Amino acid sequence: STGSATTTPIDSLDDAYITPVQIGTPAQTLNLDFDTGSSDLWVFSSETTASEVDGQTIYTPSKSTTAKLLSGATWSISYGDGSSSSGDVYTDTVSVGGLTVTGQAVESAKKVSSSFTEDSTIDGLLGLAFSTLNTVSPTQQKTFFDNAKASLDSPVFTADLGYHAPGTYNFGFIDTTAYTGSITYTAVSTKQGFWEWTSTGYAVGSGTFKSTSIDGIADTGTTLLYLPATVVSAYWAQVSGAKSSSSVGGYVFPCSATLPSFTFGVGSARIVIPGDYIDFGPISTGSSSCFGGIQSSAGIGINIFGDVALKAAFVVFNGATTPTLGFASK
Repeated sequence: STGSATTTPIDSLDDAYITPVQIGTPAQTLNLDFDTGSSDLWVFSSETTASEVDGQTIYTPSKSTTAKLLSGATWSISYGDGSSSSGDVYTDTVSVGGLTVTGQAVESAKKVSSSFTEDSTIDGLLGLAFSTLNTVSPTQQKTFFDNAKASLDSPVFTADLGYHAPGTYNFGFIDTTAYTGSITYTAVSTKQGFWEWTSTGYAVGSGTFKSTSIDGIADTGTTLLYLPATVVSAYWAQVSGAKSSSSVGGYVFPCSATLPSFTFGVGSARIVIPGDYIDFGPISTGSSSCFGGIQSSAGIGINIFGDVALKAAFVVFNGATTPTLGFASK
């Protein structure tokens, strides 16, 4: 089997992407944030504290003839941005782009933090990291991809995120029309539960490529590109007036600037992020200070190849017995 679903930016900045997901019988369609940096499929629901729901579409298990309470199971998750959610668990039928999994753990939110409530466009998350990170207790649950894998034509999914435009998540096949050149594959460590890999270096604009190993994770659920402070300083030093602002929380730059591109290495191959992809617009409405899309990872503990980097590529998440990542230009 295969599936194919369009993923759409939630706003004009590509802060995140939503993909429609069918849950239950009859189908209830929710727009979920596919997150290769976490491993829980959780949804706003009929159980979510009413004051914490503000415009989201909710899953109502009592209206699904295939929903079953997973008795005793609870979940609770905290994300790198400080947001969080928790609740109980049902199993139900879940379909993405025509690919159906029966018995998928659907984690129903009883509580969500304010950032979730405040984002009316995201009805929940669909985790695509390794199932060892799943938070369900006392019996850890499998991701949608893990459950689908055996049925897929090939044990892979691909992320093709658009810049200010829709893109595609495919399951079970590699669309050879969706990229240019060849796909370069690179080793993955699953030791931390992430799609963790080592970039071979970087360049700023038309500058020379610096060969240096950068360990990080491919994370569709993180907006920006978080890299070591040395690398980030080298990038922003090429932008007149750019500076790191402790009050804003990162590098800012004059909105009048033209940003240089940023290249990262995948083995001997190179992925070029155009300068425009690094512009996240005014820090506040009407400001002439703009927020940078490349930021330091120094306070995180890990480097994160988020959407800024991934949307410059066609990315293969290869879930073979030994997982690997593939990157192609597009």
